[PDB]
Amino acid sequence: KYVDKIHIGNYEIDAWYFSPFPEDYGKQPKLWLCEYCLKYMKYEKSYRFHLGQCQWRQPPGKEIYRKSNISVHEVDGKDHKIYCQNLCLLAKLFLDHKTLYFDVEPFVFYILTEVDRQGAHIVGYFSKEKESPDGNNVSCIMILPPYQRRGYGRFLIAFSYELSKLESTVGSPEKPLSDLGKLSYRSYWSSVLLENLRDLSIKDLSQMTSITQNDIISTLQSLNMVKYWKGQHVICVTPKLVEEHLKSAQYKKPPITVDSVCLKWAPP
Ligand SMILES: Cc1cc(-c2ncccn2)cc(C(=O)NNS(=O)(=O)c2ccccc2)c1F
Ligand code: NA
Ligand SMILES: [Zn+2]
Repeated sequence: KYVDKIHIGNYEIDAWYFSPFPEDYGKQPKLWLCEYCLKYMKYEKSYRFHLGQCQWRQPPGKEIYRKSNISVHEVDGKDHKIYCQNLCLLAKLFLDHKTLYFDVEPFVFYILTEVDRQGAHIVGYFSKEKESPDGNNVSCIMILPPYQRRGYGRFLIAFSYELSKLESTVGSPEKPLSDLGKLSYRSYWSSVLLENLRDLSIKDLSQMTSITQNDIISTLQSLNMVKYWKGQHVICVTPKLVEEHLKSAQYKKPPITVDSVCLKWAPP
């Protein structure tokens, strides 16, 4: 019997996938998680006692972004091992393809929180390899179900690329992407590219955005905005067709934007 249900903060969330919590934790009808330190517990009573005790009111690590009540914390896997393992076990409940939960030292974790008077409430996160051979600027990205499809995943995608800009490199999410992940990345790529084409080679779009040329090319193909000439992809779009795509229905929700001004981060 697996963990099939968690209580975190004020949310109950049904599990989507097996997550390797220890065998005695799985057997419980529900798992109780501290929304601040991510300690997981077997009983409501141990949960209630911890809430009276826990002094954390936000993630560990450094707050590398804060604009209004949106906050991102950078947490090194080697400096906060238990916390990051707890995060991974939490995320595996909603990630089918995630494989790594306890070997957290090679990763840095970017924790997205929504702040009120009580504290900084976890929304989701992405992990990133400290040294990515394959040039992946995201390893795993996960938004908790009650926050999904509300702008936070796009924010985190944009944030991963702002980091990639500050490192003077391009990056791509590690594959395979979840079903929701595929649509979010394609939607974000289109928006970023279409907005740059309204205001340029493919290599230029790559350097302005840190999106890989492959990701650019495939996004333009799905928009039917690239020509092929003797082995080379070439952008072929009119400023009118860009705008038709841009004012269409799906680009209408006002994003949470990443203000690079509010990003306090220097490249490793
Ligand atoms: C990358 C990603 C992953 C996951 C996820 N979560 C749990 C388990 C597995 N994957 C959820 C979201 C999400 O929430 N997407 N919706 S969106 O942020 O509003 C949005 C709108 C327009 C363009 C882009 C994004 C997401 F973006
Ligand atoms: Na649920
Ligand atoms: Zn706690």
